[PDB]
Parts: sequence; structure tokens; C-alpha cells
Amino acid sequence: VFRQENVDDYYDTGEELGSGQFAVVKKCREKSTGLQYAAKFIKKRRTKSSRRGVSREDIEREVSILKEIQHPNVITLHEVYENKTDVILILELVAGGELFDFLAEKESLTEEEATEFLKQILNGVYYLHSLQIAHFDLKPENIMLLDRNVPKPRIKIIDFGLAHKIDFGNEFKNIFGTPEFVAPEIVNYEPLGLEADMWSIGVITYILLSGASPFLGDTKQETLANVSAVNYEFEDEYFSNTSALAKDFIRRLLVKDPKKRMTIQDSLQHPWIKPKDTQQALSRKACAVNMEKFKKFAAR
Repeated sequence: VFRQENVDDYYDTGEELGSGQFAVVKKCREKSTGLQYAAKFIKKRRTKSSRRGVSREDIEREVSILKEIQHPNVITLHEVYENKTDVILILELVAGGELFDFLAEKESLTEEEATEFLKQILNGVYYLHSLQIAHFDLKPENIMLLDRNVPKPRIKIIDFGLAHKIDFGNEFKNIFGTPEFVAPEIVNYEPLGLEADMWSIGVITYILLSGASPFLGDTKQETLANVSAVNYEFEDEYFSNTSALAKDFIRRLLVKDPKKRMTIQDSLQHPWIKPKDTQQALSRKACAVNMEKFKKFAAR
């Protein structure tokens, strides 16, 4: 359950790291160990008729998922408190900022170097998917770095707000997420599973290489329609110096039919991620990220 004590008895809290919807995040320090965490205050709705907070079901689900996950590439949950108005998640402090903002600062980035970071996301998803957990909100802002000032920065996937344990024997259908990142089955209210994360990874990879967004249109409805139609191009302006292997990887991910979409286990075996001969390995070193445009992307 959730500790019914004053978190202020156990933590010192300070600067605001962020906020959104019905939550604020503060940096905090555990008094008994002196260790630093993130404290996330989530407003309870309190009455069902209220649209001014988060329902207990949703908090319960997220927390229950967070309780299970123990993997270097996903945030860890330390503790959970509850008071009259909030549930308070004490979360592993993830301070490296957004992966993309960190990549937007290099001068150059080989596909080989790109796959270094991308493989870290795959490993994180491999684990979640191995536990039957769909994240359902994979997008660039949810790919953080634990610490930016080390030679080999580690990726942490965060924000399990939309995540679900997949239930054999009960279809799950819903609309949610960010239009340019959601799979067609989310747009069309079709059944949802692990496969929807694989679509989103395709989108991320496409942006990582190009600085361009695959399905983004001039309006929400246009973006939704591009997605449902799988209407995307490898526009020559953006994919000039991008290998076939990289393009094959994305093509096997951006696939309307979930049953034909590449799986996490397969993507880890794909030649672009795991070169199976010397030609492919060199192709990876040779081609690069469209970094001029990519930087423009990180502009937001």
C-alpha cells in the first residue's frame, strides 16, 4: 500500500524539476541515507465527477507497474506516500535531460553511434515487453539520460502514465498519446498490445536519423490521417546520407498491421542493430545522422 506518513518527515524537498497535467516534480533528499531522489506529487481527483485530478485506478495501475520494473534502462520507484490530496512517488532521480537535447550538441553522429543509444532503448523495451508491459507513450521526451557527464551515458525510459500490463483474454482499446507518435491501432480504436511500442520506436528512429517527423502534418486531424494511412516518405532532402539498413529497420516498424510489425526480439536481431557481416558493419560507420536538420529539430 501507500505509506500514510508525512513525506516531509522523511525527505527534504527543493527545486521544481517540472510539471504537467495534475503533477509537479520536486528534487528531494532522503534524510536517513542522504541520497537524492525525484518526488512526484500527483493530485487525486477525490470525487468521481471531478476532472481536476487523477483517478485512483490510474495511479494504482502505474504504481503497480513501477513496482515490478528493475532494469538499468527504466526509472526505478523508491517509495510511495499518500496524503489527503496527493499520491507521492519517490522516484530515481534522472538528471541527464532528454536524449535528443544531448545528441543535438554533438557536431557529428554516425549511424554506428546512433545505434549505441538506440540499442539502449531496445533493451529497455525488451525487458518491459518480456514482462508483458506496454509503455504506450514512447516518444523522444520520455527518453532521458541518467547522467550526461560520463563517457558512456545511460538511457532511462520514464513516464509510465499510459502503460498497461497486457491481459490475455481481454482486449484493450483506447485513444490517447501524442498523435505523431501513436500507432494506427490507437488512432482507429483497434485492439492494443505490445506492438504499438514498436511503431513508436520506428518513429523515434526516423526522427533520430533525419530531424524530420514521419507523420506530422499541418493539423491534428491531418497527422492522425497520415498515421492511419501510413503515409510517410524517406524524403531525399533528409535521408541523403542514410543507409539502406537503417531504412529497412524503420520500414519493418512502420507497418499498419500489428501482427506483421517487427517485434522487440526481432529488432534486436536486425542487421542494422546487429551487423552480421563486415560490409554492413562498415555501412554503419560510413553513413550518418542528418545533423544540421536534426539540430533544427531539437529546437522545438
